[PDB]
Amino acid sequence: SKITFPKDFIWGSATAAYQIEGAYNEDGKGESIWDRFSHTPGNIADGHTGDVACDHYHRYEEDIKIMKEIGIKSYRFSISWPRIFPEGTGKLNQKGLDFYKRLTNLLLENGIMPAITLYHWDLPQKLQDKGGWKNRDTTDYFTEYSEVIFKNLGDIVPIWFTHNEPGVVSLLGHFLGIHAPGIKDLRTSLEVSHNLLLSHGKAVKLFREMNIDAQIGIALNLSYHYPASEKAEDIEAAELSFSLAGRWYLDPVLKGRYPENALKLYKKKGIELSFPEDDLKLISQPIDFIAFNNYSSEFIKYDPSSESGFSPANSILEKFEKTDMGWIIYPEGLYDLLMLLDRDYGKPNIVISENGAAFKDEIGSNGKIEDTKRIQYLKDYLTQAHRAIQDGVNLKAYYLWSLLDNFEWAYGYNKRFGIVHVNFDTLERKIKDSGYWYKEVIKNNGFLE
Amino acid sequence: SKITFPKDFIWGSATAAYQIEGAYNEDGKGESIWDRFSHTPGNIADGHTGDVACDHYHRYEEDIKIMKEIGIKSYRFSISWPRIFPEGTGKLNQKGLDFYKRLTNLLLENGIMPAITLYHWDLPQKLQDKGGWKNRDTTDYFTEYSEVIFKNLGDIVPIWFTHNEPGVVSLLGHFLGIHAPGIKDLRTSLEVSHNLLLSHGKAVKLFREMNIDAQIGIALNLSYHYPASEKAEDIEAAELSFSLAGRWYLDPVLKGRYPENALKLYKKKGIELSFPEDDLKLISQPIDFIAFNNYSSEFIKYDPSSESGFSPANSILEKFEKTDMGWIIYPEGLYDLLMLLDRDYGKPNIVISENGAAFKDEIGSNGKIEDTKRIQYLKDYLTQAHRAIQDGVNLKAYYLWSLLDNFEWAYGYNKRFGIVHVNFDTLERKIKDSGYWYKEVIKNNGFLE
Amino acid sequence: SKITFPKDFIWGSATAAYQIEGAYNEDGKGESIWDRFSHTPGNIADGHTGDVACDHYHRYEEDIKIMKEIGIKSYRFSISWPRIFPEGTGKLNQKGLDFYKRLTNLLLENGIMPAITLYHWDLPQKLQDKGGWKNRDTTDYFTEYSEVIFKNLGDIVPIWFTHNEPGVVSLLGHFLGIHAPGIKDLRTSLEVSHNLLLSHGKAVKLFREMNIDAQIGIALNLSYHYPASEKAEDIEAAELSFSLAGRWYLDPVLKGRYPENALKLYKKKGIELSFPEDDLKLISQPIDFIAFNNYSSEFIKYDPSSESGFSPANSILEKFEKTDMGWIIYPEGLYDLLMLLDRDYGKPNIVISENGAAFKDEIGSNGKIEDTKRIQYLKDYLTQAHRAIQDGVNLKAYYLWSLLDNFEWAYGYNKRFGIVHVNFDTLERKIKDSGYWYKEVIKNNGFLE
Repeated sequence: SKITFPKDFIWGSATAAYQIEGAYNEDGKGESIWDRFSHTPGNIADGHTGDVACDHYHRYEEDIKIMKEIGIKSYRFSISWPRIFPEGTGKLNQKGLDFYKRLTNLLLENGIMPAITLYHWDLPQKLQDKGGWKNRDTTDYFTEYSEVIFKNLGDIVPIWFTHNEPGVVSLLGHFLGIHAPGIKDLRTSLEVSHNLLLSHGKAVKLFREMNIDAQIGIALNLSYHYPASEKAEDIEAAELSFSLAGRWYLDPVLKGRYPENALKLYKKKGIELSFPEDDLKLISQPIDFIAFNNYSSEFIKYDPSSESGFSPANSILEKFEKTDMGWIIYPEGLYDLLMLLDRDYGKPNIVISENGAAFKDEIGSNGKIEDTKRIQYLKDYLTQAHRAIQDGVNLKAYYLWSLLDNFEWAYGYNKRFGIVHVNFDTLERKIKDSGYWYKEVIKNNGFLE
Repeated sequence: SKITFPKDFIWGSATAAYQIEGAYNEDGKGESIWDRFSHTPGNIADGHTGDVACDHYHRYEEDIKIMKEIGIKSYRFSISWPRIFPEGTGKLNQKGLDFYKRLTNLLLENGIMPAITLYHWDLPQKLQDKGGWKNRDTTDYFTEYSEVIFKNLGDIVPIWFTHNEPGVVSLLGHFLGIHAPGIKDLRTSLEVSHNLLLSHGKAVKLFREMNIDAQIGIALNLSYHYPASEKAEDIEAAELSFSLAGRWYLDPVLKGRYPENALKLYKKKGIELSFPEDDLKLISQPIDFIAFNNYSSEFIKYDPSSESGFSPANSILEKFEKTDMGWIIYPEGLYDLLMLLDRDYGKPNIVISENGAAFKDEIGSNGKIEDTKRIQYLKDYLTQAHRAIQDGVNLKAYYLWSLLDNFEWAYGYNKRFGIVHVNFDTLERKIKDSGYWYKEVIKNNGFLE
Repeated sequence: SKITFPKDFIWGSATAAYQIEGAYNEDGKGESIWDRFSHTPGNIADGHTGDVACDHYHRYEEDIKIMKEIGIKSYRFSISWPRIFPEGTGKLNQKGLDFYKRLTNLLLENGIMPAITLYHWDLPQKLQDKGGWKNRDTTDYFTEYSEVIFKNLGDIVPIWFTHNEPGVVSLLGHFLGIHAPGIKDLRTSLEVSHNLLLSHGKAVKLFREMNIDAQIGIALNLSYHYPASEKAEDIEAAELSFSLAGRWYLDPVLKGRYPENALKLYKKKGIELSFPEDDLKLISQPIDFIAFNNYSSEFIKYDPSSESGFSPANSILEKFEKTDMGWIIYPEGLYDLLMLLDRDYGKPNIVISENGAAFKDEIGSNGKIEDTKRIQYLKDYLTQAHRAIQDGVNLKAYYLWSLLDNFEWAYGYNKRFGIVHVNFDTLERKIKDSGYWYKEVIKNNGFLE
């Protein structure tokens, strides 16, 4: 059975700014919460940092030439706020604008259609010294930086993302404090979640005021949450998860409300707080698509142990092949999700801002990366992507995470999601066999599963 | 159920220069490694040689008249390098050119399509004195002789083969040393395999630089390698075999890379070689088809005893009828191979440079060979050839090995692949019944399945 | 469908002086470069010469009686410079003048229209001792001889040709050295090409200073150069071939410029030569018509191996019937050329100085030469001649090469383009069937093709 995707279907690959760019203190770039977090012992694996990374800042001409060689139809990347405003607000750094202006114009002049993320986690460290995303002011400053990007790059860039995975930023960065800025307080973690969504709402409102001829959305971290058993306690436990996890950012943006079952679990721990009703009509602001990042699926059971009244199902999960991250492989999890976004939220336009997988890569005696397990992973998940489009989903785009091997945050460089291998000593690219596979999949517009 | 091949399908028969020509020291031909290897006790069966053979050099008119009487659409032959350059390089022997010029023009005039091989194992003995294929300089000499052939002939010959079975040359000739030039060292055997493939690359690059309106490829020794059992050690033992054997030459030509699983086996015996990266892009040089030479199939099991890590599954192979070479008959092993070349390597144009079988032939009291087994072998393998075309395979040509009975190398004249019987005392031709069969098969363009 | 040429259409046949006249040292005739070149071993086939040839010098009465028997309306012939000036310049040989004066008057009196060529290769050997056409002084001496011919024969001869095929003279005579005077140097070969065209100019300029009541032109060797494939490299290769060949003479004479794409090729080998600007205005001197000599057509492919950048497409040429010369038969390849001259040079008056073919002629048991193939060749090329006139071409004349069998330069007498057979032992004329055919074609003014 040979699969073929819609003829208008856009194939793309994705990266982030901090994860590839490097040049962490060059051309008047201000310090980011990640520059700061990375420089401190106990935060990044093996004391790795971004500082250099793939050095995409300097070697972008080489990277485009590879992007075109594979012939992606869209490159999704992130703009460094701290290159644009080193102090978050005030003095414009024209050097930083000119980089991204140039980069975009090299994409448009090659085959490639730009896709800009506006915040991929690199908040200027200055605004973090005045509270960061806890300080509501930051939500205005985000809009100021958004404004400058739209004036320059507004209508020549077709697809826009406001945020990347605000679910992680709040959870990992502001409660568990294993991501930047390293804060560990539950109340703060919820105040940020809001402040992030609000900032999305302000950017979309400003996007419309300026009337940019392009499409804007938001890139959310999203998995499916299956119950351990088909039983009343386990079906409910799973609904409550998803609601703490993804729905906490899906329902405000698409339904203008926060999930009730989750809000009830906050208040049962002695926390409420009055969201101004007007904010969530600013969040809900109509958007041209929902984007999301998927990799794996969660299997939740009921658990009166754990302060959330639920836990992972350990050994249902210990029946799947696992990626190098320890995340299960389950391709049909992507279908069900796409159907869950379709059914709930009113058959929206869907984009995949990120899908991919991290396996232990080697350069063999033949000087090549034969990553059959990444290719296997890919085609498996892309068969369930297609299967959803056939059963009626409006999935317009797929972006493969990631184009280059990059800085995987608290895991350092120890994990590779790249098609295109990168040696972090020499900065030499070696397109992976998953790369060459993807090239053909774009060209044929599909593959025989 | 009656089978018919595509209307553009080219039926042919094959021979080699040293195996049929004779005249081993006439009209200024230089000595070859095979001349040299034949003249030494212990190397050939019964102290046979290729001094005279079928004496095609003098009796080529007779053979053409026979070729046309059967009505082959293409005659695949080889050019003796030592007739063109007795010293390998330098002084052109015009007598040798004129022979092959004359031959080709008698083919074109008799409505038979020429198909030349440029190297069919007869390396000038002088270049073997300066190392042979181990000395990289040979690869440049091979391009000089290739240049002279293309400048003459060239346009007027549609099908070109750079090499014949460089898998055998390097394995049998340079490691097991049972073929010429009778060398026995593993390291050399791999340095020759590379130097051969390089020389193919350099001939295709020069073939394009001269812009010859004709199609070039390489004739590789290929079988299918089936596992003994559907078990993880046996499947993997059979995938190592194909790499060391056929895939060692397929992958560098069509994928620009050496097989890993093989390269790992060679480093596990303390042998690594840094193939210059620019050689592999020269070897990978696009070609118009892939040609191969099949007879049988292999059935490999896992074997820690054999320092290879595998061995033949004799238990299984002793269930088939076997040719006069102890090689199994298995017709469906040709199909699965054609599908394997189709599946991998991207549905290329496929040619069969050689297929056939060696059975014991007698001339009966009726003065006729009646080799029903050869005919039964032929039609059994051709039914699978046809099956593959119907299931989508781009198999453009079939070349029957061999037109004449000839010098089967280390076996001497003791093995007959003919379709035309040759008495090596008198040099009389008697067309076999396999011959007469083939005549009809070409006329009808098929036979009953 | 019966084809009929314009009522004013002048049917003719052509010969050259050295090829038919003989009497190579009679009545004070100076030695020519062809006398000289012919007397040296290795130059002419079988050691032939033009010492005797057809012996037209004595037997012209017989030849005119034949010309009128067939009833040609014009006879194109050449004047031997050495018969007029044995030493190129100085002392007039009145005997030579009186021959041609007598000849022309016997043609006018037998109702045949003269057509004189002034140089058909027989440069006095004395001028070849002072450098020949490489010495620019020759271009002045040519004008002296041109002056004496015009004084005597000016008015009474309607059609004048300054030169025959300067293309061949320079290329074959002065670069390849297989024609007289046998020189082999590229630089010299171009210096002569210019000097030849200059002399043509000087002769027209003098022809107009005296206002001779007759039409002058130049006879150029011209084929059509088709590209091997409708591809950018092969179209461009063909344009460069025609440029080196014919266009090198067409453009100077009709456009007052040398072809650029050719001149570039010469400078890329490190050869530029400063043509004085005034010479090219003198060359361009308006002319009444352009005459050319066609037999075959070329099929050129792209070839970086040939330092020219192209080569013959043998793969294509080996699909045509070939003359006894080896040249292809391709009738339409006249049509296309007549259109090319018509398009690219401002619909000029066009003559055909020469067309015809060489096939192996026998005198049968009936004492007749039934050369059906030459008659086929003729009527095939004349149908396309007609076709072009219908589609608007100003083709005024057709001259059949050749009236007699004659001395075909380096080929000797081994090639017969006659419509009158000549036994070169006895000098007996036997009008060929092609001769009898032409006679009816002149009468009917056409034929049912």
